[PDB]
Amino acid sequence: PQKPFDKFFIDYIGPLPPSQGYLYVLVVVDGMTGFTWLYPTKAPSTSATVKSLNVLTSIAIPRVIHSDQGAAFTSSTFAEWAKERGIHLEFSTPKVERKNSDIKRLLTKLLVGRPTKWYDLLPVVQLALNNTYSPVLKYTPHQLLFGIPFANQDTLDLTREEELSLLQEIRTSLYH
Amino acid sequence: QKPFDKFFIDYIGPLPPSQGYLYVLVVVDGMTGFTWLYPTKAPSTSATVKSLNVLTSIAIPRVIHSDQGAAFTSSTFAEWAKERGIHLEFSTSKVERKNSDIKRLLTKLLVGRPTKWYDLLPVVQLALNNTYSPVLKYTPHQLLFGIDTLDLTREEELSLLQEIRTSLYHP
Repeated sequence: PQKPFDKFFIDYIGPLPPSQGYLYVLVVVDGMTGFTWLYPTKAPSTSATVKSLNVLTSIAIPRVIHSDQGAAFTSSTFAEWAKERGIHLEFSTPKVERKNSDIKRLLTKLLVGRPTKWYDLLPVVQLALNNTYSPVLKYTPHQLLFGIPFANQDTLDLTREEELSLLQEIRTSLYH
Repeated sequence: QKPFDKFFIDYIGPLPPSQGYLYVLVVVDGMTGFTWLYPTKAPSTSATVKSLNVLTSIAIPRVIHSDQGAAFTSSTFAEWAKERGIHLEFSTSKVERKNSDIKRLLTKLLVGRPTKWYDLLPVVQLALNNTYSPVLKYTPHQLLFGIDTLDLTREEELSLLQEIRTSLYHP
């Protein structure tokens, strides 16, 4: 039966307006838990993908990485990286589905009136996604990954007005 | 005490350059002993903030503990911390000696690998967090994620495990 960190779904969102030089978000979604990692990058490149996944796979090495035919994932350099780590690459052909819809939508709404600030608020976006309940499942992505680290479970330890307000804004989009 | 209460941060390096990288930011969780490693090009406030933004996307730590390094005593880092709600404290305990031994072992591991330290960095982290330490009675990974993953076959990977195990278990 499927475990956390068994399978990753990866995608690039962007370009978004420049925000401290960043233009894209590498989205990583765990197959079993629904847990989302957001990595800001300057380009949707193999290079940025490898660096981000080297950080993530310092935790655990996935068996499978699934992605579309983006240039970052179909390169020989990305294929070589995966081969070295023993990871299989899966490519898409015509919980995880609705996860990526929600992120593009959340990041779009986040820009209104503060387009160059999405980079600063990205940690709060990830934090809200992983600590919000999904329709059919009984646990948050975070509960499922960490077993069922916060000093305050309501605010998720956020203290800054715009971040707390952001949490609220995201819960409203996810629950309504 | 819960995980993410207190982080201990520091830089190792400079190390022989590898595709531009020269430094490793070391973040150690006070309660679990879990270590996160991030390669950087400089021991800068900027690299530190980029790495910590990634980590604090998981949970916001109450306290970050560091030395007087330029990265950590800057006003930029003060502003970043105050905005996130994190108390910065600076050095002038079972938890303090554990973190010190992690740094010594890590330095030994990275310095001992002048041409490969960067490429092996994720393996350094995984092997360290998933090795039984007699001081913890668990692996750091178990203490973080809830109380085998080290089935690594490559020559450089077994060499890492062997060296960590020797350091921890030999009298």
